[PDB]
Amino acid sequence: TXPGVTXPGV
DNA sequence: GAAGCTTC
DNA sequence: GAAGCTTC
Repeated sequence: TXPGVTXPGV
């Protein structure tokens, strides 16, 4: 997830 | 070494 | 079913 906690996605 | 899925 | 990286 995030940054932070890619995206989602990529 | 963990805690955190939504682009197709 | 990848799969893109960070904040702790």
